[PDB]
Amino acid sequence: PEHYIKHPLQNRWALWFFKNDKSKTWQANLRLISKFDTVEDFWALYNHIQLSSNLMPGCDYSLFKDGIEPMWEDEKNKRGGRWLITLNKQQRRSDLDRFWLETLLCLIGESFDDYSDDVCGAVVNVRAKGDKIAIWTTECENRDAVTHIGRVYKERLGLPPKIVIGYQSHADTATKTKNRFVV
Repeated sequence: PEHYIKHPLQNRWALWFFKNDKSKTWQANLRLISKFDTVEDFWALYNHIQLSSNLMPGCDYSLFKDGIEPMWEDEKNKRGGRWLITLNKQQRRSDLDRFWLETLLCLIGESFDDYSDDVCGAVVNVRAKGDKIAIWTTECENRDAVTHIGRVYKERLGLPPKIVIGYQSHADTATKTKNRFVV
């Protein structure tokens, strides 16, 4: 079977695209692109789509587990939060696409050991002020899951100890205690 079978992933994933258009509400600008659940179909989709550094400002990619929409209001996002990476304009050139790819692999490869089930998905926001990459988890009060996801994520990106990243609750973000956790 190793010669002809695709390699199934532990989860089915959905990639979303956001295009800012002020003619529409925020939710109406969010659209599902396609779904995949094997290694081969992931790479066929990835090689087909623009790199994040090539999207126009105001666009997002979101990769989330099937059945979870990339918004605060989803049942699996209400009580959760995000591990947030902030990139200056220089870092769009040097780190955005490679950090985003590593994030994608952390997701579909379930790199967070027993706490991968706490992972909902990830978002990259391309903006003129500064891009952002985030991993969304399902429970902001789950201290032991969040911290472990934070340490693995940080070392998988190669961020040095001189850098610190923060975890923010969506309830805090949606009301417009900033960082609950830092690693």
